[PDB]
Amino acid sequence: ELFTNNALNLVIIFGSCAALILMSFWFRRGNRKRKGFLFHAVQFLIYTIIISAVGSIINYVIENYKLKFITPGVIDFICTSLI
Amino acid sequence: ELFTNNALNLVIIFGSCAALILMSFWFRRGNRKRKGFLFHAVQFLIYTIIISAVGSIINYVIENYKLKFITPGVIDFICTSLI
Repeated sequence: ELFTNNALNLVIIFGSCAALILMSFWFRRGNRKRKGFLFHAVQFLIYTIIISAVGSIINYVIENYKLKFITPGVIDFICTSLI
Repeated sequence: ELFTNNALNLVIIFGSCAALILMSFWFRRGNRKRKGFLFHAVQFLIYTIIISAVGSIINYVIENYKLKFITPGVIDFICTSLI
């Protein structure tokens, strides 16, 4: 079910929530009102963890549900191409 | 049947219809009356998705129907050579 898949998804949904919290902290910037380069770099690479995460999430969700929508290896290809 | 193969072909026939819609939008150009380079580039690479798509389609259709017309690996070779 949802709770069983979330028990399988323990190592990814918590990381997605923590990265959304980090993005919300970056909305108030977490510090003085300043913008730079490594600011934008750490603003970038907290997205790639959640996109690899939701790739693993949809791998678990197609193992849970049906396979009417076949070929997921190109889906992990496209999820990394989005990054 | 046709509906069962189309249920197997859900991730490709919708992409073919959407790319034909994008080509029809490019017929009216989707914007002001102008032609360029990236116009012609995106006019190109919406064809390679439907040709790889119909390669997957004929893979499913030879899994559905007979194999009186043997050797399909060279058929995916020729479908990419057309691109």
